[PDB]
Amino acid sequence: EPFTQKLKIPKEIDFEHVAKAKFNAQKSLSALYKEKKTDILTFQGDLPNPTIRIKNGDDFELDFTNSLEKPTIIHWHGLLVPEAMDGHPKDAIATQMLKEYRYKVNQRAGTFWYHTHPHGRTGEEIYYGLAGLYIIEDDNEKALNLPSGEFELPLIIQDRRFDKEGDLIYKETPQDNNGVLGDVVMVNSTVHPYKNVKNTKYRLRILNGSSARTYKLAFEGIEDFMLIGTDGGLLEEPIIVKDILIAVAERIDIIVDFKDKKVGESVTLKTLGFKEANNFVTNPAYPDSGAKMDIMRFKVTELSTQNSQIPKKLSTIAKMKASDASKSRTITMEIIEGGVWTLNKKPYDMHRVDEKVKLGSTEIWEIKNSAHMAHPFHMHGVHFQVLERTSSIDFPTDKGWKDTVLVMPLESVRIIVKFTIPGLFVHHCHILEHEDHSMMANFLVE
Ligand SMILES: [Cu+2]
Ligand SMILES: [Cu+2]
Ligand SMILES: [Cu+2]
Ligand SMILES: [Cu+2]
Repeated sequence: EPFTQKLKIPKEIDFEHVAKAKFNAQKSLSALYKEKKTDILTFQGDLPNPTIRIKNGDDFELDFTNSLEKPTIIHWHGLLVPEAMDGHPKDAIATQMLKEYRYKVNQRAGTFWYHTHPHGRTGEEIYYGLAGLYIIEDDNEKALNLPSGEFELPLIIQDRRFDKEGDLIYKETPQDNNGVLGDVVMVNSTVHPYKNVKNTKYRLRILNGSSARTYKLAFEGIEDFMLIGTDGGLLEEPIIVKDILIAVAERIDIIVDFKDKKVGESVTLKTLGFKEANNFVTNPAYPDSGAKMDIMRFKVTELSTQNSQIPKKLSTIAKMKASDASKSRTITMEIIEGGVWTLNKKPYDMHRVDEKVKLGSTEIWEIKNSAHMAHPFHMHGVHFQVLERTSSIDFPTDKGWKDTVLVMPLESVRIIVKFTIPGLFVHHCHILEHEDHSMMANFLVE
């Protein structure tokens, strides 16, 4: 039943209305598909999990309780917080324990998210539900007067596999240790959804929260859309694009325009495929990285007089220079034998320091990849800029602040990063199955 069900909109935990929130990671049931209540994991009882929303400079406070069978912890993905609140895998809290998160937001507006991060089990916990979105606001962005209220939409894209009953299926074959691809696409935990829209501008806040699938998103119905932000918030100026690549854990802030749409018409969000991301052979039962897949439909149901007008200066981004760095280092992304995914040919030791870095310095990290697969590389505790790629695929998201960057097979991506927060952090591929099977490491800011 294509585009039968209405898109679910997450409740907001807005830190202008909430001083301290409560999350409790617990077993739940929802009918994601086939009217089958399937076992899921939630933070406050249902899916989608709530969108946190906070101004820069406000105090974030959240009491997290773990009612789950095994230890876990929440990582606030893209946030610049003290290591003790970052949700390092070594800080997982046991069943029936409490962690009190407290930090002062101190970073520019942008589109972030949050998920649990237990060592070896992150792919599973996110697959069964423990993720949501986090939005930081600031005065710059507010003064832009971008489409807001009913015209800003969170979109969490996750591909899934369901059985005949309607229950969820995670890993099935050995090839799935290389990444779980799915044949059903959910947005905001809704299978094949539809959104009733007006024929004006909509700001879409897009997170790829899948296990593995890299999406090449296009809208069949409109001619253009506008890239205005990445992981780290607004670009300097909009970029007109016809399609857009987004890997796991990456975030995009686009503007779409329905002004030429007649009532009764539709625009369909879909992925055009990206066969180049994967040179292994995926589980045959499920479509591969090149698959064309419909994702959701926006139904144009009402005419609108809204004239908002997207500014041409969005923000300023000081473009860091290669000479500003005082050290270069190389991270190799390979598969070593036994099918263990690694960085620098080492499996993750939770207790070992793989890179030691001076607090307040600027470094060039060169990320070199092997032939087998594209990898989304993420670092905690930092935002970085993309100095350069060697492959030729056009990545307009390079033009913005980033925390996760897609590294193509045999590509070298060379990023530049200033370390502002001390402590032990992790860097890793964010393909969840690879991270779970050891593609992870620690760096120490000192
Ligand atoms: Cu993450
Ligand atoms: Cu992270
Ligand atoms: Cu990977
Ligand atoms: Cu992480």
